[PDB]
Amino acid sequence: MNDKHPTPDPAEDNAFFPSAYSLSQFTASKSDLSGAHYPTPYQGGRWKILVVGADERYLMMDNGTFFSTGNHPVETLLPMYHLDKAGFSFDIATLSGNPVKFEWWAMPREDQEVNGLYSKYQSSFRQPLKLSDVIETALGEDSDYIGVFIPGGHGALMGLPDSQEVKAVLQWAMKQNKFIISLCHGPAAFLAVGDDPLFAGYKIVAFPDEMDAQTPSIGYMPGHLTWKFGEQLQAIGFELLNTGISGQVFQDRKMLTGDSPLAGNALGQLAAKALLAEVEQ
Repeated sequence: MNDKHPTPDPAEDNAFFPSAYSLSQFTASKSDLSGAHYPTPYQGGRWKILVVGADERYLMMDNGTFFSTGNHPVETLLPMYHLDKAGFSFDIATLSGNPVKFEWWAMPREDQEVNGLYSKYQSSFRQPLKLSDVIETALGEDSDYIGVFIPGGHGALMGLPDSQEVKAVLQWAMKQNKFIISLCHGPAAFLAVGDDPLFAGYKIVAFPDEMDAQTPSIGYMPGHLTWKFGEQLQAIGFELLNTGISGQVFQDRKMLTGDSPLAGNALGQLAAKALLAEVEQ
C-alpha cells in the first residue's frame, strides 16, 4: 500500500509494474474527462484520424530490468473521446501489426465513459493495422486522414523514435498540412525524422527529462531510462516549453501537444476545437 518496491509482472521475467505506492499517487479510478460537448459536430463521414500506438510493453532499464509499460490509456482515450464527440473516426496502427499495448495499471476501472469509448474501439486496438499498409494505401495527397495521433506512455519510446515508417507519416503530415497530435512521451516519435530539419523552430510540451530521472526513487519504474528523449528533441530543433507538468497543452500551427498524463482532457479539447474549425470552412 505504501510499498515502493516495483510490482513484479508475472507475464515476463525480471519485469515490473509500478510500485503499489507510486500507483496510488499517479493513477486514479476515474479520469477527469469533461467538456466533450460539440453542438454541431462534423457529419461528413469522410475525415478520420490515424492513431499510431505502441506495440511493445517491456522497456529495458539501465539496470537490466524491464519496465512493464506501453501507451498510457488515459492519454490515449481522453483525446479520442473528444474527437469522437466531434464526429471523427479512427484507424489504429502499430509498426509490427501486433496489438496495441496499454499500461492497464493506469486504466480507470470506474470511469464509465472511458470504458465505454474503449469497448467501442477494442477490436481495433487488439487487431490494429500495420503501418506499412497504411503508408502504401491510405496517405498521399488525398487521404481521408485529417491528422495523426501519437499517444504517450513510455511504450512510445520503443520502435517509433527511429522507425523509417513514422518518418514517412510525419513527412506526409507536414507536406500535406496535416494535424500532428501528441503528448507526454509520445513526442519521442518525432525523432524518427532523423537528420531532417523538418521541425526546426517548432514549440512543444512534453514530459520533462528530469522527472523521468526522479520517479524510480519511489518505484514507479524499476530502473532508469537509458537515454533522454527531451534532450534529443531539442537537438533536432524543437523548443521544449515546460520545465514541469500541469496538464498543459500548446498549439504551434498544426502541431498539438500535451505535457504529461495530466493533459489528456485538454488535448482532446484543443484538437476538437482546431479540427472542427478546419472542416467547417
